[PDB]
Amino acid sequence: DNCEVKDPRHGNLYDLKPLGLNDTIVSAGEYTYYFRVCGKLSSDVCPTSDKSKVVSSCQEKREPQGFHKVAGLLTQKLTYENGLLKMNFTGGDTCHKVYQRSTAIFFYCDRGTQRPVFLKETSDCSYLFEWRTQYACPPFDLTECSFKDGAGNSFDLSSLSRYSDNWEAITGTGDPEHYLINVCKSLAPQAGTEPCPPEAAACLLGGSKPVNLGRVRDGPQWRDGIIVLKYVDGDLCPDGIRKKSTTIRFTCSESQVNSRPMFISAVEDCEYTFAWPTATACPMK
Ligand SMILES: *[C@@H]1O[C@H](CO)[C@@H](O[C@@H]2O[C@H](CO)[C@@H](O[C@@H]3O[C@H](CO[C@H]4O[C@H](CO)[C@@H](O)[C@H](O[C@H]5O[C@H](CO)[C@@H](O)[C@H](O)[C@@H]5O)[C@@H]4O)[C@@H](O)[C@H](O[C@H]4O[C@H](CO)[C@@H](O)[C@H](O)[C@@H]4O)[C@@H]3O)[C@H](O)[C@H]2NC(C)=O)[C@H](O)[C@H]1NC(C)=O
Repeated sequence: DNCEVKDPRHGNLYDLKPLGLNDTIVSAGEYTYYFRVCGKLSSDVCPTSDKSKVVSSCQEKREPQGFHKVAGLLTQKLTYENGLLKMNFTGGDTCHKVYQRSTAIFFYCDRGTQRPVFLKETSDCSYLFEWRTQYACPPFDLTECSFKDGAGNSFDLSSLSRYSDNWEAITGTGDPEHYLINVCKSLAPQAGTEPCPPEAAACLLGGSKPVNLGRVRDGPQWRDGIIVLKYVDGDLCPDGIRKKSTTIRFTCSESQVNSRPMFISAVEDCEYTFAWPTATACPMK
C-alpha cells in the first residue's frame, strides 16, 4: 500500500511516488509499453468496458496490424524481498489461456535516474523492466574520488563506484571465500538473506557471517608512487585491538577497461590487500 516500503536493514523508507507523476512510456522493438507507477494510466490506450478494472500498464503493438493488451491493473504495493525492490502490476489480459499478463518493475539504486528498460517476457506473460533510480538507494557513505599527483596530473576513479552491485574480487579458483568491494562508497545492497554490514566498503563472504573489512574514510591518493585507497574500522581483528582494514592499489593500464580487483593478501585476518590495474586509473587528458 501507498507506494512505499521500509528497508529492514537500513531503516530508510523507499517512496517511489515521484516516479508516478506521469505515464512512463518505453519502446521495445515493435511494442510500446505504457505504465504509471502507483496510479492509473492517463494515456488513451487499453480501453476496458469492465469498470472495476483500473488499467495501469498497457502493451501496444504499434500499427500496422496493431493491438493493445492490458498488461496490469492499479496497485500501490511496493515490495522489498531479500534486498530487491519490486512493483508488480497484476491482472492483465488472458495469455496462453491459463495466465494473465502482468508488469513487473525491478528498481535498482543509481547515482541518478535512468530511463527504464524492457528486459524480457516470462513464460507466464510477465513483462519485466529494470529501472535504475536514486529513489531505490538506501543510505551509503561516499568520499571524493578524484585527486592529483605531484606533477599536477588529474585522476578520477568515480566511474568505478557502483550503485546497484559490487565488484567481486578475483581470487584463486580454489578459494572458498569471496570478497565484495566498492570504490569510494560503501557496498551497494545485495540480494539474499546474508547481507554485508551496511557500513562496509569491503566485505568477506563465505564464513559463518559476513565480515566488514573496512569503511570509507578518505579518497584515493598517490602514496609512494602508487595510487592507494584505504578502508578502515572494519570488524575487530582477532587480536582484539585493531579493526580490519583494506588497501586497494590501483595502477593505470589503458587496455584494462573491464578489469576486476585482484585479491593479494590477508595478514592476521586484519589487513587485506587488493591490486587493480584499470584504464580508469590513467591520467586524464
Ligand atoms: C507478477 O505477479 C503475477 C501474479 O502472481 C505473476 O504471475 C504468476 O506467475 C506464476 C509463476 O511464478 C504462475 O504460476 C504458474 O502458473 C501455471 C498456470 O497456472 C494456472 O493453470 C494451472 C493449470 O490449469 C492451474 O492448476 C492453476 O491453478 C492454481 O493456481 C491458481 C493461481 O494462479 C489458483 O487460483 C488455483 O487454485 C491453483 O492453485 C492456474 O489456474 C501453473 O501451471 C504453474 O504450476 C507449476 O508450478 C507450480 C510452482 O510454481 C507448482 O505448484 C505446480 O504444481 C506446477 O508445477 C505455476 O503455478 C502464475 O500462473 C502467474 N499468474 C497468473 C495470473 O498468470 C508474475 O510472475 C509476477 N511477476 C514477477 C516478475 O514476479
